Amino acid sequence: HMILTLTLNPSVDISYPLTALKLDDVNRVQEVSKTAGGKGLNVTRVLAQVGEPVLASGFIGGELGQFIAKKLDHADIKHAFYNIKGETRNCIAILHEGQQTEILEQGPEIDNQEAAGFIKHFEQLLEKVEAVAISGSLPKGLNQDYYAQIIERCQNKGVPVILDCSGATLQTVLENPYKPTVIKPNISELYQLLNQPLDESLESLKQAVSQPLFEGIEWIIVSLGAQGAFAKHNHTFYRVNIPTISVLNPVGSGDSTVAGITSAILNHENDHDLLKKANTLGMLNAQEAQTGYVNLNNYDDLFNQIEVLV
Amino acid sequence: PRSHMILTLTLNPSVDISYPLTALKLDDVNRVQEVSKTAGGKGLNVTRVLAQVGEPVLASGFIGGELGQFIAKKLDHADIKHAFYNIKGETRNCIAILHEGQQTEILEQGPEIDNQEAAGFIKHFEQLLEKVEAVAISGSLPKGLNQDYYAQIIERCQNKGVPVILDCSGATLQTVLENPYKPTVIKPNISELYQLLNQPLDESLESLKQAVSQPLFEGIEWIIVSLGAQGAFAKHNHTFYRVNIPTISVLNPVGSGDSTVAGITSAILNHENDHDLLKKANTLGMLNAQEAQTGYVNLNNYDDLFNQIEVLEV
Ligand SMILES: Nc1ncnc2c1ncn2[C@@H]1O[C@H](COP(=O)(O)OP(=O)(O)O)[C@@H](O)[C@H]1O
Repeated sequence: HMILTLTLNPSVDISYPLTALKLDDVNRVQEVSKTAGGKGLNVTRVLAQVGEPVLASGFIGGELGQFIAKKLDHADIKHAFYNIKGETRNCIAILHEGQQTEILEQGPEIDNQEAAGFIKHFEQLLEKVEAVAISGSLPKGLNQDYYAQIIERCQNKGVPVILDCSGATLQTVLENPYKPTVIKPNISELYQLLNQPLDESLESLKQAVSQPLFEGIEWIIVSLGAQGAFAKHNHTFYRVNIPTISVLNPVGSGDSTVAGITSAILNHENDHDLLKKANTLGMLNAQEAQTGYVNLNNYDDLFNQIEVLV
Repeated sequence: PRSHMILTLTLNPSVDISYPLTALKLDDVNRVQEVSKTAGGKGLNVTRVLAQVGEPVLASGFIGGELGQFIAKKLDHADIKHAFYNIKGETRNCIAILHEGQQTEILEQGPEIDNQEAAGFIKHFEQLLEKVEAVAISGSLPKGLNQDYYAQIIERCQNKGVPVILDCSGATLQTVLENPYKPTVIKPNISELYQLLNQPLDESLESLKQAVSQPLFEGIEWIIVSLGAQGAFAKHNHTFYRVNIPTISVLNPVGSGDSTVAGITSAILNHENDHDLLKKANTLGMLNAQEAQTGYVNLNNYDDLFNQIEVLEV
């Protein structure tokens, strides 16, 4: 009874809230938040906050790999990373006057031995857990079919997969025969996959998620950010209506949403409860300055204002 | 060998991350492939230049955490000897975004040094003093240190007859200047020189002479004032020098202060005469400004620049 989170390209994420960003000048900051991040470790930390059994895996290397291990050790978060010869990356987010300016490093190249070695390691971890949450970019050096390989292994074992990626990486999965249990493209990402103009009408959205691309995927949950979410569970369509709140920092909120989904999947919660938990954790995060952080003293209050109807 | 060696001090080093972007897209995601992460801090630039010119050098200061380990690893790879005092706090990052001709920097305040660490480094420093003949001190004090910390360090050097080359600015500099234990060399540039005095920038020889001889700068053997492209103006004891310099093509002048410090410290260590010291200092500053890298020097061009510089007693 446990969740496996997979972060093949984890990151030491650094957040810089500035009063104003001065280009071509010096910007001074005091205390700064440096977290075990990349999408998958944001998921991990939120699942740990809620209290569910979670084990983090993926690739780490170098001094920044030790920094991530350390941050997890301090919160009592279990991990079984595969150690690589390369170096774990940084990513930066500059928060300034309403703007959110991010710089994402490519990350380390994984070699043939590490890539094959990790698959074997993953097979052992799969034995254990009852759900896998896969987040983010495939790191450089892995073959394009790497996630399809992982999901095939999950399917062979009957372990549901929540898949949080986008663009080419998700496209590759959707075209392969081994399907994740849940996918989560926002409206912008959804129509990008279709090579089609973005349209927020209801009939255009049902048409969008029923398109051949998403065949055999049980849950398709479409992030509409502050406007809420639109979701399909098998043949049933939902509109998730959410309240207005005061957003401090929205980064990592898609990941907080993944934490909620995966928690509901593990515990076999009903359609309404899954969708509410998901959007609730996504909201809590956007209200915290820290990314991948949730104030559970406010969970009940928000959850109660969410309406799931379409 | 078993004391002919320079000690550099970097009390607040950084792991500097450099992001060269095509453009920086604000309020959007920017992907970078070629990130460069280096062991940074003014004192480490000094150390690196000294290593290039081939002077015996040891680096010290404070380091901590995984980022402190990164710094030591970088210096090990470069074969630069170091004896940092280890702290519990974590060494900071600094960010440089290079985009569309711009250099946008984010500078972290960094760790706080506790009382035990502050006292520990001082004891450590007293031991290092036994095997060096010059100390180059660069940069501001980290958080948590008494404002008197550089004066404490300079007192220890004075007690051993070890000359100090001091490269800091503003209130950090002024605190040293107001204390009785003096550095051997300071190098405020012409704008800093008059701000320190609370005067307007008067670039006349008579004003320079007067400014440099104010009681704020009493007891300091060498005051070397950079005038940017025009060269330098200096006082040694009671003698004044003008250093005139060739016009050259500038790539990147960042780190040129650090290079001239390396030059000054090398010259002090070797007891070079006044002309040779000022020419070495300014040449290294010039060689760095010719380079895209920061704190980097092409010694193949050294002889050619050096021979052009004129030093005039004025
Ligand atoms: N500004 C906001 N106001 C209210 N809720 C938000 C806001 N931003 C995110 N959320 C919550 O988080 C969920 C995921 O948001 P999303 O924009 O996909 O995350 P990200 O910003 O990481 O892409 C949303 O469904 C919503 O419930």
